[PDB]
Amino acid sequence: MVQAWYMDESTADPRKPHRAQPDRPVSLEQLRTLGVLYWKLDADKYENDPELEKIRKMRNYSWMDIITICKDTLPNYEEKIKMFFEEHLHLDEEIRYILEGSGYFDVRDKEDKWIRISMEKGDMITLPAGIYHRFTLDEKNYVKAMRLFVGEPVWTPYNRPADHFDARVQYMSFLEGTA
Ligand code: NI
Repeated sequence: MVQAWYMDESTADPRKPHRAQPDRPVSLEQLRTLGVLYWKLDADKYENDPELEKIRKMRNYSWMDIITICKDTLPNYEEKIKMFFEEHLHLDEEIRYILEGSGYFDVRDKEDKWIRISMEKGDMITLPAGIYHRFTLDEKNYVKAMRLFVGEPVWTPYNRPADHFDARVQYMSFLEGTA
């Protein structure tokens, strides 16, 4: 079962778990109220998995590639890592399917409090266009992920504040409608 939680008040060491004390876990159901959706898959089968295919056809994820984040192999690693963890939004979905390793996606809740989502091998997530979010490796310092997109990808982050965008306005309108 995928783990999410509200974060403590420490700003040091972003790769540590930062669990609030006492524990305040967050369910998949609460995540859905933020428009964040999740699927569990057999990541060993990612090259040929009818269950992944079902998701891609349903959601129109017509594009994909594979990315590996580790110090030793990713081009421009240090700057990419910094950019990932700056709070930002996109004008499209951010869909990531974890094939090896792990990481944290943090998202803002309806009161703009951080929720940390621990993503591991087999976990697939979509963060809706307009949601403020960030990503960091955890202390294992390694992740291999499939990136998916609705059509040809545009990866551009808009670092908060990015409130003027239509995608942000529509997302805010979506949040009024959920529990
Ligand atoms: Ni992003």
